[PDB]
Amino acid sequence: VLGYVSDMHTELASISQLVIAKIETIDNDILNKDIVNFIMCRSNLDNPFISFLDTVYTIIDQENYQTELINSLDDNEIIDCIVNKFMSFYKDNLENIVDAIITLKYIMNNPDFKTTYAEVLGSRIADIDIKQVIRENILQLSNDIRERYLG
Repeated sequence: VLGYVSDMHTELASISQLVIAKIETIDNDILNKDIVNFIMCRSNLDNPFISFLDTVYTIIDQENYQTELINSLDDNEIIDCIVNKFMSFYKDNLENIVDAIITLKYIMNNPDFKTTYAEVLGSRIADIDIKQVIRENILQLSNDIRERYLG
């Protein structure tokens, strides 16, 4: 659309390499604000991890389906989803963390659920510390995403 030179295999390889090259230059508090902003559809694509997330979101390409699905959920089901996905931030699996962030973005794409839950999500994301889990796992996760979603 705007800003991919080549295919998504190249894009994922290249952006995952940029994340590993730059993740030490990004302060944790700034990383977490950038994650919140991505979830709320105010991406800063200059943060390579947020460019990674945006690329993965685009590759998955399920925004319309997940919107319809999330519309069918009640508040109890959404609370369950939020609590379930949030715990990934405290664990050592990056794939789950990336899934959590993207799921939260889908949920914040629903204006009722954004109104109810955006403040608490912003407050709790501020307390996470995921830089080591990104470092340790991003290259592999890039390969796993290529294998699963691309040709």
